Amino acid sequence: RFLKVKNWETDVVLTDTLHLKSTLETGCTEHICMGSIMLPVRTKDQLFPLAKEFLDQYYSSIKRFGSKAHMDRLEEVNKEIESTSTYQLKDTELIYGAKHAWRNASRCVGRIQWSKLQVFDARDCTTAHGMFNYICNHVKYATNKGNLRSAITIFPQRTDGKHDFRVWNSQLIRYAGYKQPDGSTLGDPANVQFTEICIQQGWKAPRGRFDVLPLLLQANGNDPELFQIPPELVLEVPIRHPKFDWFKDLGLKWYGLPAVSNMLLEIGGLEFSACPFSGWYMGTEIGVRDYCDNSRYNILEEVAKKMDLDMRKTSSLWKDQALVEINIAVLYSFQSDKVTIVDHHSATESFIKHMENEYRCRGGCPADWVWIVPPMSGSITPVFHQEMLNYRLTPSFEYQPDPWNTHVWKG
Amino acid sequence: RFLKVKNWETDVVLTDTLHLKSTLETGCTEHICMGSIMLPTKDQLFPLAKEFLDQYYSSIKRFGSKAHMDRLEEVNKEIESTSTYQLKDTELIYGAKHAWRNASRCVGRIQWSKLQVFDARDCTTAHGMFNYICNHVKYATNKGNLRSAITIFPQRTDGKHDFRVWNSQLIRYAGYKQPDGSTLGDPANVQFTEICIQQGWKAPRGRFDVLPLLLQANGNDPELFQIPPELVLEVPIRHPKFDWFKDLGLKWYGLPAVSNMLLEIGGLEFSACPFSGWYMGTEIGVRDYCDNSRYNILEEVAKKMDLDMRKTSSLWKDQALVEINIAVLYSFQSDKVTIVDHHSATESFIKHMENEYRCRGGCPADWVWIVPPMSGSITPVFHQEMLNYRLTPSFEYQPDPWNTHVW
Ligand code: HEM
Ligand code: HEM
Ligand SMILES: C[C@H](O)[C@H](O)[C@H]1CNc2nc(N)[nH]c(=O)c2N1
Ligand SMILES: C[C@H](O)[C@H](O)[C@H]1CNc2nc(N)[nH]c(=O)c2N1
Ligand SMILES: N=C(CS)NCCC[C@H](N)C(=O)O
Ligand SMILES: N=C(CS)NCCC[C@H](N)C(=O)O
Ligand SMILES: [Zn+2]
Repeated sequence: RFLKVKNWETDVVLTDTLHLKSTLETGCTEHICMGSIMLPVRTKDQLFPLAKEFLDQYYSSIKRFGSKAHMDRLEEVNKEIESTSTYQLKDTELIYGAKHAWRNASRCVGRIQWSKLQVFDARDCTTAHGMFNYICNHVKYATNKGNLRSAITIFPQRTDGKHDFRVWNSQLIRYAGYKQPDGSTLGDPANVQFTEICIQQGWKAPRGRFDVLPLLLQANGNDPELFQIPPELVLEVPIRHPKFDWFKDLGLKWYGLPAVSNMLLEIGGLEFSACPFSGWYMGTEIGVRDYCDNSRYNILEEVAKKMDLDMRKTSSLWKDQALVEINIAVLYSFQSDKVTIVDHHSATESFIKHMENEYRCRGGCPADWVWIVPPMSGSITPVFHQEMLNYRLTPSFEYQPDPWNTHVWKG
Repeated sequence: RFLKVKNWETDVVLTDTLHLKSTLETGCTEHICMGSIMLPTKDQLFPLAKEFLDQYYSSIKRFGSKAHMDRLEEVNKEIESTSTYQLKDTELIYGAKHAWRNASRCVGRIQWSKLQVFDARDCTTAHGMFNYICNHVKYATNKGNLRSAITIFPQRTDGKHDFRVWNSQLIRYAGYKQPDGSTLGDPANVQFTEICIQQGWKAPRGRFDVLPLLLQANGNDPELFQIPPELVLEVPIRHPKFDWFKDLGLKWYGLPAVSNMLLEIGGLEFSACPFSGWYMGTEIGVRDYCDNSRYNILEEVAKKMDLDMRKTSSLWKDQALVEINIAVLYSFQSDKVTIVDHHSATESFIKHMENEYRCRGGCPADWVWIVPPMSGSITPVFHQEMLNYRLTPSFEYQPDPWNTHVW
């Protein structure tokens, strides 16, 4: 069976067969669509099939399907599974794996870059200090003095579920949130709970509005440890506006390197619970969501006040006007300091190209419209008009519970 | 599989039990989400009728009553004997309000119970249809103080006798493709405009020509009729700050009146059922004016504002968009024509979702359609999980009549 998606701006119709390789489930049924729901030990049993399936794809990717090298590999993984109960990926398979997990990530608008990933193999890592060292090299390699390069660092895979590697931070760089006694929040409200744990673990909090959090690192199932990223490795950008000179006086900055650190990377049925990855920012991530979500820094009011907008009625669109200026300011500051960033028009246009290409060359491209459409000016971007099919392919990046919820304290 | 939805801005969690009544299919499976796809006999009729009457009598608290059973009895006899049946007026009104109640794509549903239903099931000709339509237009428009309405033409019988309004909305502007390849007027209506022209209409060929009504009774060939201009309330678009704005020469109409949908009630099909409410500002100011395939006025606006159009990262498109939308809202408000902004409408919808969860055990909602086409994440609906499913009575899409009509 073959499925059509139409783009309603251009009439371009595309044909999807790739969804026929979907194994995992969407969370939807014939009777209910869950397309907008945020989140809808493994033994020998399921393991060889999952391995075989990955290796067939891998050997196909390299035009060696059914080759002796292919057959021997299946044989050896099989024997390793029955004997040791798990198996090790070769370097080539890991790189390919990490690349496909990105390629298959339906909520990522940046996928046109998928094949250029820099994969850092941290599977020889044994301790949290070793983790801190790997992560430092990742931040420095990816930051690259403002000319950002995609990277991922892969820590040892899960074994029995009791020896997990985890990065307890949700991103490698993020600001502290602090709940004040009067009920207000200082810094980023999104990181209040994580901040508290850091504080409890012994972190001395400067208690400002932009304090870079310490790394909280767990190796081998052991209690996690704190480390401070060398500030010289943390590239930040002060926010100003090309016309509003009072904008700088708001005191805003952001970090240049977005580095998701809490997802799980599954390759050939193997689980990499610590696999921090990084690319670079689309401007709206910062200017719309980080700055203007009511539950984040929420600057709309103060920006609007300074613009002397009519704030007495929503239908003045004061909120929308401030939002544009803040996003102009974010992109301008980044470009000025020569730090990599992409605006939402450029990114979404690239995405449509990537997506058409992927349909032609691959048979499709799983895409989550809810997440792909940008959080401002949605319909003036070409993705708004693009029908998408969403489905789950492996290799993949999955959510996992926050470790402070499941971890067993050595104490 | 009683389901939770969470608002991520507020942490309000709501339990959905209403979805366990869903009947029709979504288009999705366990293996594929199709949430962003635009369009994903006697034996059949009685269960359909039963399911509807059961809800009706439940709604007025005479579930299981003699009057309930008697009605079921009666309708059943009438199907057996006549192969269809007729809705009581009360059932028709309930059915229409509920079809709007169930429309998972409509953000305006807080208003659902206030619908004015005009029963046109005694209509027999296109002239009669024109008369009904003008009365609807005039009633709904109400000199700018708009009022919700639907007008319901006779139901399908054998599919060879359908009533249809061929227009997609009662009131829309014409589209003409030019000698130089461009388009004057509304490009979305280029083809309908052709059918009107190749049906007799004399196009003024301007940028904002109100299209004629093309109306079809009892399966006959449809007929043209001009809406009395004095019943078409239009708004000249000016900006409260940019005096040059009015020289753009933009106007829009006050009455949004979708006319190409199919209303199903208790298994009966009403293939002509035009309904109207009033505009959320973005519909005109974002989609109608700025979509690339519609009036596409972004460059000309940004130019008059002297914006840096050299690079997309100046957000000139975005800047222009805010201003256009301020001008739409301002114009309608100045001329006292009902209009709602996207902030105010989405806040209402959240409140309505609240009400429905509490009073009905859920509210079907299609996030893809409910989040406005500008400033999505600064409206509360962006942060709101929604469960989408199909309840009946419903409004359904249907093919365009020209593909179907046997002349
Ligand atoms: C190179 C520049 C990149 C851009 C501009 C980009 C863009 C984005 C954006 C805008 C999102 C939505 C994030 C949000 O709203 O919170 C996202 C999600 C995602 N991206 Fe990327 N991305 C990039 C690189 C990467 C890389 C290197 C990976 C992995 C190797 C990745 C995997 C993902 C995943 C798994 C998600 C889903 C996140 C979630 O479910 O919370 N992306 N991407
Ligand atoms: C009272 C003011 C109303 C507002 C503000 C409103 C708002 C909207 C909006 C913004 C949409 C999406 C439209 C688009 O983007 O093309 C919509 C769709 C819809 N509304 Fe309403 N609505 C209102 C009244 C009504 C009424 C009176 C009915 C029917 C009785 C109705 C039924 C629908 C349906 C079926 C859709 C989806 C139509 C489609 O798929 O094209 N609404 N509504
Ligand atoms: C409830 C809803 O699904 C949730 O707000 C999603 C919507 N789309 C998104 N899109 C992106 N890119 N990032 C997000 O956090 C979200 N949040
Ligand atoms: C491809 C996609 O489904 C299509 O653009 C949709 C998206 N959301 C929408 N939302 C509304 N309110 N109206 C629309 O026409 C659309 N179009
Ligand atoms: N572009 C990327 C690499 S996937 N970022 C991902 C998440 C960053 C988050 N939205 C933030 O705004 O900090
Ligand atoms: N608000 C309504 C009544 S449901 N309109 C809906 C369809 C009109 C279309 N979006 C337009 O912008 O003309
Ligand atoms: Zn779905």
